[PDB]
Amino acid sequence: WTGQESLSDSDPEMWELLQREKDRQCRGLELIASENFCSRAALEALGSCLNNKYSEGYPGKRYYGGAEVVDEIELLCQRRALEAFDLDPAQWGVNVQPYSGSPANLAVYTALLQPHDRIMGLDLPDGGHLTHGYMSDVKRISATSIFFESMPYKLNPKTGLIDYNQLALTARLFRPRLIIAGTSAYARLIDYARMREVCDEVKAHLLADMAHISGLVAAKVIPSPFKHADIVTTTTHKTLRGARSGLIFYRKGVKADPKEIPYTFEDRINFAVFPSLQGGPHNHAIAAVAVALKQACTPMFREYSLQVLKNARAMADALLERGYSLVSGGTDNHLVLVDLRPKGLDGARAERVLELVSITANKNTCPDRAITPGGLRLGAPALTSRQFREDDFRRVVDFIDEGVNIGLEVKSKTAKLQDFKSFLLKDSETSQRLANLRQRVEQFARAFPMPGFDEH
Amino acid sequence: WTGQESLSDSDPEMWELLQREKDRQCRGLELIASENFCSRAALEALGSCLNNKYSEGYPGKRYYGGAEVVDEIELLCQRRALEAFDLDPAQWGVNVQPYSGSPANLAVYTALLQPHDRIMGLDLPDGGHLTHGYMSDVKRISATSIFFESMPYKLNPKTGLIDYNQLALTARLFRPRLIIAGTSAYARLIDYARMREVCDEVKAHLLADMAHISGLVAAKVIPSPFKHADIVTTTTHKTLRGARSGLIFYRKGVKVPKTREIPYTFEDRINFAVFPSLQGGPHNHAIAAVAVALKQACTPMFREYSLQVLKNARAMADALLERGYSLVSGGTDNHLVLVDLRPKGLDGARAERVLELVSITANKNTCPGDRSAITPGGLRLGAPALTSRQFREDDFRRVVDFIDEGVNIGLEVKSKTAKLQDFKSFLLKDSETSQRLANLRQRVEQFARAFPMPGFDEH
Ligand SMILES: Nc1nc2ccn(CCCCc3ccc(C(=O)N[C@@H](CCC(=O)O)C(=O)O)c(F)c3)c2c(=O)[nH]1
Ligand SMILES: Nc1nc2ccn(CCCCc3ccc(C(=O)N[C@@H](CCC(=O)O)C(=O)O)c(F)c3)c2c(=O)[nH]1
Ligand SMILES: Cc1ncc(COP(=O)(O)O)c(CNCC(=O)O)c1O
Ligand SMILES: Cc1ncc(COP(=O)(O)O)c(CNCC(=O)O)c1O
Repeated sequence: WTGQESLSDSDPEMWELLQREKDRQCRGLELIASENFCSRAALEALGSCLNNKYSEGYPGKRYYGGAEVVDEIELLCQRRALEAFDLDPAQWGVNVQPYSGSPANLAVYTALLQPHDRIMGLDLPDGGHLTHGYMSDVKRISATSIFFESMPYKLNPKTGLIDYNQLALTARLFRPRLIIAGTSAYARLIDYARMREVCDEVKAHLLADMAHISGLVAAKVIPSPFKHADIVTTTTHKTLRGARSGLIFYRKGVKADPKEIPYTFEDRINFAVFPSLQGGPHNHAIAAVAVALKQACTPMFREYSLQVLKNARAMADALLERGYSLVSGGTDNHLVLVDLRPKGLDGARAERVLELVSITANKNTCPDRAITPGGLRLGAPALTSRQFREDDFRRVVDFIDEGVNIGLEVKSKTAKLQDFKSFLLKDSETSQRLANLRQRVEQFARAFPMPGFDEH
Repeated sequence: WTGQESLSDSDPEMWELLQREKDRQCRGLELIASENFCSRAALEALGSCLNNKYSEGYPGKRYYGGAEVVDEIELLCQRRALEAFDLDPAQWGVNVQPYSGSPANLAVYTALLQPHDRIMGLDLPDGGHLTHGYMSDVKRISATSIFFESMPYKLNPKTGLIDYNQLALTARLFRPRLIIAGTSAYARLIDYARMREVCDEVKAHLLADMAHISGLVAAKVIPSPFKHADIVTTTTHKTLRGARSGLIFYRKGVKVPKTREIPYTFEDRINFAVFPSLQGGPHNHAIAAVAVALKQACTPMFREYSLQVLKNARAMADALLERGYSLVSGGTDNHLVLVDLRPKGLDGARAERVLELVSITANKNTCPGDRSAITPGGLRLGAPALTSRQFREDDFRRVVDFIDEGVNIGLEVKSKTAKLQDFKSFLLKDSETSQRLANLRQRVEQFARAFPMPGFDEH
């Protein structure tokens, strides 16, 4: 044994699964708003020998030896992170050790708040993420709602946009210590200036979770939350097109003067990441993130982010011009909140019909009330990374419309949901129409190239 | 831009750093008991297209489309995890989504306990991990001591062993809901039966954190904690020789007395704590790499590796004893050795720095009878990393020879230096000391480069 044998030679069962998943991504229309195809450069660093190094601590303040190289890799990733978002190192610092977005947010709350302190985030059916403090009326869901006290703010159901007024009213009553200005299913731009006004009045922290729009902010394509927020959290995949990781941007320097009150975020943020919450940093992921952060400063990323908008706007217009209404009307970022209620089909079996035909999306709750949500959430960054353009996404919408029409035609002879999915696999007529649409769907997708490796 | 360009061509600055770290691992004597060299087969999965797949949920209960393949990968990883540790799927389940060991242990507490519920783990300077509830006299360190209330149990300093008697006493008074049987720096086997009796008495969950010893357990070269614990966590990048990830093993089936088969209620609570409570999207590339190394653990090659890991740690221990060094608990029964350097006049902080400068990576370790904090009197030395490089018993005796020279050099510097900052500065400025280190470093690196290295060739 050497440990240098190939995966195909040593573990062929796993290697086959790699090729199947690689073929599924190549043959399919990936429309999940949070997915993206990582570049081979970053994947080579993700599966590197950096996995072998225990480097707990921070550059200069580490606990082991032999960390001289990972210190430079972490510092480079920190430096590349600040300039992908045009930040002054004297005003902003970044932590690159969060394992993902969920751990990154939990580190922010642990750093700045005591247990049971109050947070306010956008509710989950209203577009906010789990880690913004989601608890239903029956059960505490996210640990952000267990270890901290959470009251959600909602959208205006007539407007489809964030009810900034109701937020401000409930904010002085609830008195949160931190408000999260970040979304997972929201097509408009967040008024960070209005968020900072609410935060300055109730004397809370303004955390911006830019996970979904991190690439659009890096490319100076949409307005940046760094102008108003004290702490910014992000995933490194999604629009940043990197490995699965997380980052925590914090403000450093002087804050305010009663007679130079400094910012006290850095030491708390860093201590919450390690040793409070996480153990050993994943240096292979940190390097893959630095690779993608370098690609974010390049002019091709500005052209890439600009293309994701145009194709998200094209997908929005194409869906409107086929009858589909969209929550908030259209989009301003990378995703489209489609409303399938004015069509007679939910978001549940509509996803199952599209999934059966190599089109990946997810059900999304629209401004209704169970297992059959309102519409779906369609994303552009994934396919745009295969040089999809406006005309390409118009075929995507038409391919989706055919799936919806089959979905409306299976609710024909089915009752609930199990009746639906069983018919799509049982009756020979429905399966062939789905299979026929699959060959045409997979044929259109395979033609575009795929970032990353070739067979895995 | 195609996203298919090599790292060397796309990012030469990062590619140089990847190669410098690769060279540092090839040329160094890596003795960090928690480090290992991951096989290239697992690294291929770790850096694959599985990084792109958002599949939040669990196989069969996924909230995403197109998760057909990653569900098979997770299912295979689960079956390989139970097979590697000889577990009946009717009485054991495993969650393969913890990002690391710390998120694995936090998920267990969140699943089974309420905020501020009580846990007991081995204190950190005694060999327990941070995530076992570590809290100093000044500050709550680990978040497991913030969201939950922790009281540590300690070693008997005269034996270096866990004071199971004092644990049983303090647990009757503290009344923990969960006790952690697992260590970061402990050279002996843990009495899981005694831990089970203490837990059964005070009605506490027995969590076994076998992170350091997992590879030894899977190879059945040391007693398995699964015969006694309710919950078992581990990292997958130590003696298991896989990518950095975590696992949570939990019991299933019947946990009666009057009348009434009481069931185990771990599966749903554990899975819910990982997702959606704590974590988000599972890292399928990590899950796949873990599955690859898990298949490697079932092979006769891995049992020979694990047996060699035991032989080499004992060889390192015997070689250290023969040279005048004292060991916590007088030896070892697993993969590491806790060297006490106080009876030689050099603290672990000074020895760690000198060894690091001659490409011998270890970490200082607190000895059971000390409180210098800034200058721990000991060192933790591990065998799994170099054993993967096909080191043998006499190869580790040669390692101890290089260690002995570094200690002697560090001893000479201490006599000519005052504080510790003067020590670290003397090792780089003093021409004679800088030269003596350079010769030892070169002899160490030449010896280490001759051995094979798992993984890729250049990165
Ligand atoms: N806008 C937004 N969009 C998306 C898309 C994916 N995600 C992230 C993945 C979300 C998956 C998820 C997990 C749990 C629940 C939940 O609420 N309850 C529990 C049990 C409740 C009970 O006991 O009744 C359950 O049913 O699983 C849930 F609604 C969703 C999000 C997100 O976070 N936000
Ligand atoms: N046996 C064991 N061994 C190892 C080896 C690595 N690890 C995991 C990494 C351990 C990292 C660590 C440990 C302690 C403190 C701490 O006590 N800090 C206090 C006092 C600081 C001071 O001396 O001034 C403070 O911050 O105030 C800390 F901050 C960070 C462990 C482990 O867990 N156990
Ligand atoms: C028992 C135990 N639990 C958890 C962890 C940490 O898991 P992650 O680092 O993957 O989060 C360690 C490693 N502790 C560091 C060391 O021994 O060097 C450990 O020994
Ligand atoms: C805004 C936001 N913040 C944090 C996270 C957490 O990231 P991880 O799952 O990598 O921990 C997500 C994931 N959102 C999943 C989705 O939108 O489909 C997110 O959308």
